[PDB]
Amino acid sequence: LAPSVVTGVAQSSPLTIVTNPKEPRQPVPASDGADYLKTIPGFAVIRNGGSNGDPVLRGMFGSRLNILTNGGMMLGACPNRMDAPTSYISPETYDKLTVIKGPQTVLWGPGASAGTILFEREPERFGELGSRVNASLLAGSNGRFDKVLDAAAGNRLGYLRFTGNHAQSDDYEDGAGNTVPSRWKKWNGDVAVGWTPDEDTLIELTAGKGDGEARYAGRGMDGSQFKRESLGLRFVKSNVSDVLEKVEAQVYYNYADAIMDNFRLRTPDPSSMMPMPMASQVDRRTLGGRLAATWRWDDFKLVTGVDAMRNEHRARGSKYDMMTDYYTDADQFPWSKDAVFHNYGAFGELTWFAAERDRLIGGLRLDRASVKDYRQTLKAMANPTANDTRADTLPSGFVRYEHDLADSPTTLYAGLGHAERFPDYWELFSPKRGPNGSVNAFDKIKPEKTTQLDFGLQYNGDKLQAWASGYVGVVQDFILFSYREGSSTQATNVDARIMGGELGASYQLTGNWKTDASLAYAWGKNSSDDRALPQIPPLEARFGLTYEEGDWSAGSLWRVVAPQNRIARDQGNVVGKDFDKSAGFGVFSLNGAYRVTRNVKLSAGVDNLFDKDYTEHLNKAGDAGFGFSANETVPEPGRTFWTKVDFSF
Ligand SMILES: [Ag+]
Ligand SMILES: [Ag+]
Ligand SMILES: [Ag+]
Repeated sequence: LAPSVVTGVAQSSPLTIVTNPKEPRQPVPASDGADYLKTIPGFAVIRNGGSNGDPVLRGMFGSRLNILTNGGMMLGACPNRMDAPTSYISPETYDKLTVIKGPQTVLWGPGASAGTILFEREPERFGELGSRVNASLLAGSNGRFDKVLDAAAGNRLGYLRFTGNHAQSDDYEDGAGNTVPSRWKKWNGDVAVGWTPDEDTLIELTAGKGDGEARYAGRGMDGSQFKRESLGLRFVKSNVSDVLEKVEAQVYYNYADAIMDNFRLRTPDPSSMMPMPMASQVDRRTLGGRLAATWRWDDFKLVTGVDAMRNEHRARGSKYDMMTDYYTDADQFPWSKDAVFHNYGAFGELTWFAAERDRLIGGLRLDRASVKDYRQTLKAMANPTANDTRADTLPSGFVRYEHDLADSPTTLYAGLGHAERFPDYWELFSPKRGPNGSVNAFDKIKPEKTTQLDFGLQYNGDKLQAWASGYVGVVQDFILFSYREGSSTQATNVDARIMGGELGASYQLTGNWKTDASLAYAWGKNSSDDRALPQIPPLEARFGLTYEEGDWSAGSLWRVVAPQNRIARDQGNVVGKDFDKSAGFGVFSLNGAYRVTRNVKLSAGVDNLFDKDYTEHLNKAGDAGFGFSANETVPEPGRTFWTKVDFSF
């Protein structure tokens, strides 16, 4: 009882955060997966415009994070990651978002250096014949309007479930009265049919579509289409044997189909190097499965399984004859395939419940990765590695020990983990140069190998609930983009050390008054060049205060961010580079929520009450074609008002 808005999420069990994405969140998320991570300490976000941020976890970017949707993986097709994996995820339409920090699981795919992230839906539990609806409407500054409907009907034997949404916002303004190019629009409709013959069985087919557009204050091109499309089939059988607790089988298909241009939103910058109307279409076809058995007997729990994943990428672009001024749009030429990846793996995880206060946990997986370059030419010139292939075999695993204190309600844990990761599409194809003496990046960029120590504690008290997690680790053959002036990238392997932590606490002062706080630090050194790693988000703290009283509640929130002076100029990732140290800043916010009926909640909020003008260290450099000076990064929104209503029947 007693509703409120989510300003931070605490680490509830060791290494693991779990939150329900359907709750409101204090700086309102732009209906995008990265934004539902801001409220989890350790996550920072590279802003591209109004939405579609690239999420960074403990300084770690890109495929270093496994983002899953119903156990399945979905990748975008932009060579500059305009349509990052989270670009396609509306959390509101899911039922559970869960994060495991570190390389401390092997059940959910390969090369999870930084952490894995699992957006899930749960299958309906229908006894009688019956229905449930639940839905939300939101309304904010700058045209921000969102609709979300999730409904289902069924009985003991089966169910049908529709979930969908539509969301949009106009260009927002920063704290200096500047309209930031940041229009965006999204929608999504997925259905799920489920068959449950007995309670020990469940089969479930699911399909869905989504589209979206989004203007990008970074970039220099905009996203006029981000088509997504998904199939899925999952099998779950409980209590086969007395030791065979459950079997899981799961297949997934995920197609992405993006269109970027410089004329469907914005006008071609006449002084740029794209003064001509231009577009480029791109798509990514991902197919994959997973099969896993959970054995429980005596004091142990073994979870063996295998998984596989294939994915394919193609592109095609417009042409402009500038003496007819004729424009042949990119849908007239044929798709050129340029890359196919494969991966198969096997994994197990064993947990020993020694005594009732000690847990030992171990896991390994073996992954066989491979990739073939299909580019017959380059940007035209010859591609010296056309139709070439490569592969590798990448063992990864971990151990974690967790002890429960005798008296206080405290858990301690320490864990050691190794994770190897094959280069992703962007590390291999998107850079214009490889390492020195290499022909291109594809030929020589080495798989990245991470070894890291995690530890921390949980205090699950009465009035005081605290947690902390730290990490120290090294990174062999870290993959690192280096920028030279058009402007050109080079990908290299370097060695790195990393160190950091997160901690937080929430104290229930009196029966009405609650306060909480959080701290997030990351740190990275490039050992190869003796210098700092780029794109590391500075130290930040969050303070919350909350009054609750029966049916209603009111909140305040302080975000305070230190400056980042550890930077590597003209180095970074496929998306962005460092150039200047960042300023610190404070942002303050208010919120309230009210339970009208058993079925209708209300909430509202002011974000950035004092209309602070600020930008974040990780945000992209703004485009010269809009009013952006050299290297000036895209600013965060100024003051924004939002109200939101939540139904459930
Ligand atoms: Ag693009
Ligand atoms: Ag051009
Ligand atoms: Ag362009």
